[PDB]
Order: sequence, then structure tokens, then C-alpha cells
Amino acid sequence: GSTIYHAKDAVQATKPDMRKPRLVVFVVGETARADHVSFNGYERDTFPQLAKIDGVTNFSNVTSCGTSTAYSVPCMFSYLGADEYDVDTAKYQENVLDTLDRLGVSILWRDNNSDSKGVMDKLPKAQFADYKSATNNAICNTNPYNECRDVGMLVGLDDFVAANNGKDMLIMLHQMGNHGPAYFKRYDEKFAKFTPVCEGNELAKCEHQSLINAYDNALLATDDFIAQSIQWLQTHSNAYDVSMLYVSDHGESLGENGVYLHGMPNAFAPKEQRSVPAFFWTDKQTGITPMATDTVLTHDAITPTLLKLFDVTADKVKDRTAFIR
Ligand SMILES: [Zn+2]
Repeated sequence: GSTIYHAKDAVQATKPDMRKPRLVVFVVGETARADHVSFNGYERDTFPQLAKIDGVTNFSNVTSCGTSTAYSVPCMFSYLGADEYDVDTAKYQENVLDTLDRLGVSILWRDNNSDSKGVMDKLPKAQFADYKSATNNAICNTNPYNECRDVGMLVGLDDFVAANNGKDMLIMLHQMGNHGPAYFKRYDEKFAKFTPVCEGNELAKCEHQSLINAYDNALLATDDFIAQSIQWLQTHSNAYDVSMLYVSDHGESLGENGVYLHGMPNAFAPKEQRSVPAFFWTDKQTGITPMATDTVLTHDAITPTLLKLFDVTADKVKDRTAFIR
């Protein structure tokens, strides 16, 4: 499969030897629903730590490209947009990480979910790290399952910065997040605020309130992970222009019309599986301005956002709306 290109006209208007190097974390979320975010009007405070952080924009109208990890994750990094995106040929397309890497941005992908679903396949494999096992993830024995935790993807990031001193960096952290059906496994005891909690894999058999409690508890652990990611970025804010993008890959059905989990084809998927949260945070010194919080946005906004974050322009997406101006 030879590579089909889309942005080899891309140019970086300023280089990190002539201005401040830029360091961005893009959290690729998992199964998070927009309508269970407190900032979007949910009845529960599911993001208490993200709330205390100044400079975070919550986007209340974001629609995902699809309803599954294999479908949406390549669409998120693609140049084609949702209405031309072909999941079966995405692996052979130049994607936005191929462009930024070719332009010299240091690309790191850490995965506590599954893998990059083909996004990183053209880059050297040393740039992808499996964080689902203790060989990389130092934070696994904090729960009765010894499930490795998303926050463990932040450990050792300082040594990655040290190895790329004075370069632009884009760090993708692929979250386990709210992956089901075992939502009760996805968070440590610290986040068991909502009880009782469904523990069965047979979601339709659980009490509904119990199912929601486990789901919302998992969101509390993602709140903690995003906050810690911003806090890590703040420790490098003097030498680097730092920012954090979070977007979920899709939402989740939680019993509506007897539908559970996700992956329903777009042609008849419910609203709940495509309505996703998005958050953007930047340091005041970066000069990045977020779009209005109620901008109508989709996964198509991600690729132009990453390019803008590193001062890159490509004809392919020059008219496209991003999360930032
Ligand atoms: Zn997913």
C-alpha cells in the first residue's frame, strides 16, 4: 500500500529555533458522552478538577465522525473530512501526524486503550508506546484488577521533553477512559462517588441507575487525568508554548431505546453515540484563541487545529473550521 498524499505543500511559517518551541498534548478520549459533562448541563459534577483550571474551553456542540474506535480515530487525524473519509483506505492516506512529523515536529503516541488504529503505522514504531502493561505503565497496581491507569501515561514525559529539547512536540495520549462494558473497572476507589454501581457485563440486566453511576465514576477518573495532563504541561510553560486538546472518539448508549455500548452504523446511530465532549486549554502566552464554546464542530476540526497549533498551513484544510482561530 503506497501512501496517498494530501498536504505535501504544508509549510511551517516559523521554526522552534526562531521562536518558542511548542508542546501540545492531545488526549484522544474514549466513550465519553457530551451530555454527561457538567459544563454541558449534566445534573452531576463530573469534571470537578477541570473546573478549577483557568483557561479551559468546553465545546458544547461537537459531533464525532463515527461511533467506534476503529472508525473515528483514523477520521480524527485525516485530511478528508467526514463526508469523504473512507475507513477502509485511511491507513494508506497521509494523515496530519505524517505531515507534522515530516515537518520536524516530534510525534509521540502513548496508548492505554488498544492502539492507534493505523494512525501511527507509517512512522517509526519507537514513536508508539503501549501503556496497557507494566513494562511501560508504572501505575497499574492501584486497583483490585491491576488495570493500568491513564495517568500512568504522564510518568516519564519529562525525559521525552529532555530528549527533544528545543523542538516542537505533539504528544497523543490514547485513553482507556470510559470504555465499556466494564465501566466499574475503569476508575480507582478515589472516584467511586456514585453508588451502587453495575459490575455485570450484561448491561441490560443491571439496574439503570447503577449503570449510570459506574459510567459517571469513570468520567471522574478522566476529569482527574485531564487535569493532571494540564498540570504537567504547566511545569514546562516557561520554555514552551503549551496547550491541551481533548476530544472523545465517540459517545455511548446507556439504555436509550434498549441500546447499549456504541458502534451502531452512522445511518441510524442515536444522538448519544456521536455527541462528544471537547476541551481546549492553553497557556496565556501562546497567543492561541479558542473558538466560541458553542461553535458547531465535528472531528473534521481536529486536523486543522493541530496544524494551526504548530503554525503550519496546508491548502487541503485552509477553509476548514478548527477549535481555535
Ligand atoms: Zn472508542
